Amino acid sequence: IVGGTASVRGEWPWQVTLHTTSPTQRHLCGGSIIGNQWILTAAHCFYGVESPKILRVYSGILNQSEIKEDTSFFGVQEIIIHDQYKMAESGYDIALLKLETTVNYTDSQRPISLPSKGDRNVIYTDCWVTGWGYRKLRDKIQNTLQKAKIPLVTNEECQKRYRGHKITHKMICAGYREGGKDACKGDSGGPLSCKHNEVWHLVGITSWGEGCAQRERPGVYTNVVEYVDWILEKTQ
Ligand SMILES: Cc1nc(N)ccc1-c1cnn([C@H](CC2CC2)c2ccc(-c3c(-n4cnnn4)ccc(Cl)c3F)c[n+]2[O-])c1
Repeated sequence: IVGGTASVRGEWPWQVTLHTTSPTQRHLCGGSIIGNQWILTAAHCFYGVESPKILRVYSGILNQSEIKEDTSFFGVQEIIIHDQYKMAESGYDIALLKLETTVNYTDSQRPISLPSKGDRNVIYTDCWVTGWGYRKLRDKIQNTLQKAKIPLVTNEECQKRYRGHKITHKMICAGYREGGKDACKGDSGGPLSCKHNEVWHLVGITSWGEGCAQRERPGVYTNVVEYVDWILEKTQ
């Protein structure tokens, strides 16, 4: 996260850190708890992943330094990538992880609601991007989960900034015209979380952008509302 600040314990209890353990253990991507057995993340995260055997899902984590060899994690029983996914910038950047067993929810590990039926024309004005990613294009993974408030941009404005890509209704853009706050490397797969009527909804999945926090180049997110039917079919 560029231009962000540190979170405190319990603040974003649906945020997970997905680790790979091949060839060594490291944070790979963010994700969001959406059910006792289900995480929603980005398909691009699995580009170099040979199988679900090497993944570990950690929940309830504020600082990466909390994870040690005896820290409990959930195994992944299945990775479900959207069948039309090709590359992040052309869309369909969405995946479900089915866990081996059910998370009992606690104060530190809680679900976020999907965008609700009836809310298709809500204007979200309180949206946040969170993650352990870089603070600038060449940087490092941060220890403490970071947060930044970012405004949504219309698809019309977003397309004018990205005339070499197809910005469709299945994407949502967010960013300031002057730049300065945005996702960056290591935040993909995590949530763009928007609060409406004091309930959090998973509006976007962090996906791609030109640079990080550059002027007139908003971040691009998978528009989760457009995938609700796909999610319900896969989870049932
Ligand atoms: C370096 C590293 N170290 C780790 N230990 C773990 C993971 C990584 C690493 C390197 N790239 N990525 C991902 C893709 C990859 C998982 C498949 C990525 C690509 C793009 C963006 C992005 C940008 N960016 C444009 N230019 N940079 N960022 C701007 C706006 C938005 Cl909205 C964005 F989503 C964010 N991420 O995370 C992760």
